Amino acid sequence: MKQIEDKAEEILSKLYHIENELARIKKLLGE
Amino acid sequence: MKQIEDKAEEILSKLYHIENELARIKKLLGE
Amino acid sequence: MKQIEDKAEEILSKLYHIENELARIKKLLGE
Amino acid sequence: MKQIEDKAEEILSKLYHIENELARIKKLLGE
Ligand SMILES: [Cl-]
Ligand SMILES: [Cl-]
Repeated sequence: MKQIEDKAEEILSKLYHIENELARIKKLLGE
Repeated sequence: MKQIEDKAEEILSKLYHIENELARIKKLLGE
Repeated sequence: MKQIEDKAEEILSKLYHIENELARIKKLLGE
Repeated sequence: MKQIEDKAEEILSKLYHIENELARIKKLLGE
């Protein structure tokens, strides 16, 4: 459970990374 | 635990957003 | 909990979708 | 529950794979 929250956090932190990599690809293609 | 269900919701919702990003990308590539 | 498993399943099913959309973009760019 | 922790692991691992896809993409775009 405290380990669950650690894994939740890693999961969110990967999910913002991915959002953000994707946002930068969309920006580039749209240039 | 509904804290854990809460987190799963928050997860999916991020994944929905990610899928919208990729729908924009795919259009910009004419898919 | 049975609802947790439902949300897990949706989460996996979005994650394979995303993997797969991404695999098809990589294929296209690499052509 | 370690079934739930198990699932979270399986989640992250998919997200790692997704990040590898996007590293290939980004290179193909010369980022
Ligand atoms: Cl939901
Ligand atoms: Cl892990």
